[PDB]
Amino acid sequence: AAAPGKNFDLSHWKLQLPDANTTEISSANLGLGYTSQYFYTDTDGAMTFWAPTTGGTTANSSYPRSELREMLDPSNSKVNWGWQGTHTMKLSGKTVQLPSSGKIIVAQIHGIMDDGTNAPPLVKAVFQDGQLDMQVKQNSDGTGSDVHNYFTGIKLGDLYNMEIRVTDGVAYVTMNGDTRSVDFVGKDAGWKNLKYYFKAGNFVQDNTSTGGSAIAKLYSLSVSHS
Ligand SMILES: O=C(O)[C@@H]1O[C@@H](O[C@H]2[C@H](O)[C@H](O)[C@H](O)O[C@H]2C(=O)O)[C@@H](O)[C@@H](O)[C@@H]1O
Repeated sequence: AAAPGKNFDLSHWKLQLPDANTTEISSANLGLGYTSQYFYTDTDGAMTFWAPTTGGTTANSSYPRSELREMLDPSNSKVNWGWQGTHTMKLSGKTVQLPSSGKIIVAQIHGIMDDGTNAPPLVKAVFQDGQLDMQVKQNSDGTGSDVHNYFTGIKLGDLYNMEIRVTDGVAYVTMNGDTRSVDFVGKDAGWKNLKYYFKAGNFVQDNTSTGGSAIAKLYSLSVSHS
């Protein structure tokens, strides 16, 4: 019954919560065994993220989350990685319960300005009962639309194996050994002006009062920069 920080390497993740005040838990406190209604180890050992649709939201989102936010430097969220080189997150997990909207985001690459100011998400792994859509943003200024990458057949409760990789300004998005790519720096050179961090957890795409809540699980989670 050990807390997730004992089962996963959370030394370079902080946790963002869907409580009224959108509390954050540090890497160190995750390692010490932080657990709550929003974040816990289930009977199957999974790191489990729960968030209600009525939860608190961050300053630039309509939606609540129980979600890890990568910290290259666990003591400074303004230290983030760039477009050049290779940057890889791998995970395995499942979504157990959806809100009324039937949509959550279970993994991301998020952009950020050099000064820590918000920038657009780059990759969003959107889960629905029957499909994961690994969406890649076109433009670094947040305008335009997203490039969709549909992986159909993935159901509620099914185990997915996922990888999101950036190598030299190209995003490679993988679900169960099936990989698609989007050259994001090639769509917009402006992406070279931004930095990036991974996210993984449960970002609930429903903020309605009667929308219920969602549960997402992870069985493995690793990040590498090379
Ligand atoms: O809505 C936003 O601005 C959020 O930005 C990111 O989280 C940042 C936010 O300021 C949050 O309250 C806390 O201070 O962490 C910040 C960070 O880690 O950069 C982003 O991860 C997401 O929560 C949302 O887009």
